[PDB]
Amino acid sequence: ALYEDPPDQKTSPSGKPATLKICSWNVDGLRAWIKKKGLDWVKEEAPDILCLQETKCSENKLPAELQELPGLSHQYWSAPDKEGYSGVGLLSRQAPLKVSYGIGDQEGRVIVAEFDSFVLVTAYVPNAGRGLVRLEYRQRWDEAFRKFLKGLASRKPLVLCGDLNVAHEEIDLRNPKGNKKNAGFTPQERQGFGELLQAVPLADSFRHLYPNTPYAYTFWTYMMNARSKNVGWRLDYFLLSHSLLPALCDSKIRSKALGSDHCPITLYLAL
DNA sequence: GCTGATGCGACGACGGATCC
DNA sequence: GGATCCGTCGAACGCATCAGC
Repeated sequence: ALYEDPPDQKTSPSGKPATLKICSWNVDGLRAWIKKKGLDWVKEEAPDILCLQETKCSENKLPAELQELPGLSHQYWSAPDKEGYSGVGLLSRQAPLKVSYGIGDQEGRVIVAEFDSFVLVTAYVPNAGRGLVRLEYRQRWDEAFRKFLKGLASRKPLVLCGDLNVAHEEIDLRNPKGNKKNAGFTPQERQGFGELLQAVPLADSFRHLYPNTPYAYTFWTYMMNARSKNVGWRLDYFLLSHSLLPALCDSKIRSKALGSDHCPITLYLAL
């Protein structure tokens, strides 16, 4: 069945107005994404902060359009050995207080940015691989990432966004039965997600607001016209510290924005 | 400099078995 | 014998390198 994201809820359940708009997007090739008008969609969304994953592009090769974003002028980029794979980016209206890269362990998968009242982490979580060939590495990465997140020295609440490369529960993908042995829906990856929520701790912004809504995905394989059929997976998330839930206005899935095999997601917080 | 081949990374459609 | 379950296989993309000119 197709899906239509509900209207933007820009007021917290208590009645306060959203003051921060964050957008996260696995662009699957930043230069390709830019040629497919991805940046015109970003300008329409007008977020305060924009996080990109799988840019596959070192900094010296960022297209000039990225220098013409006056509302997103503080930009931090991180790329891996394997040029052309992985790579993440964080663009912000306001300068962060602090920026770092990695999870303490140059893989180009994580950017950490401390703002006035919260710490933002954007992540491109390693894929378990076709045939699960890198599933054990993923499991080790999950555990190191949890530890890193828990151990963040700031007593500030946490927002974690990006492509976490797992559909947490059967409601998070179209074909759960035939994918329980595929990357992104193994019992090992699902358990790692549950442990991330438990240990840090974190809530899944979208599922907390829409706990029973099926067919909401953020990824569709390019092949077999899966997107047109909405055969997809929910792989991209905003996860929030418990204390941030009263500030949570909405968590969106921008199903119609093209340019990649993932669609943008967007968080509204009242801070 | 530019093109196209090739390599590499990132599952839904389908065919067959089992079950009541 | 429709529903389900299971394992097998080809395929849309982006980016790097390489060969050729």
